[PDB]
Amino acid sequence: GSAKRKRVAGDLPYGWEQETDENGQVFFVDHINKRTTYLDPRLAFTVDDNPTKP
Repeated sequence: GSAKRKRVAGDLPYGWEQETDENGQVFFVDHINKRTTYLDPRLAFTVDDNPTKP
C-alpha cells in the first residue's frame, strides 16, 4: 500500500527526507548537504556503515 500513516521504514539513507512536489511527484532531499533530487538516490548510493568517514 501507500503506507500513508507512518513515515518510518528505513527507505532513504540518513540525511534524506521524502517529500512531494506540487505536481504530486515524489522527490528526496538530503538535509546534510541540502540537495533536492526528483530521482531515487539509492541506485549506486549504498550506505557503507554510518561512521565519521571523510
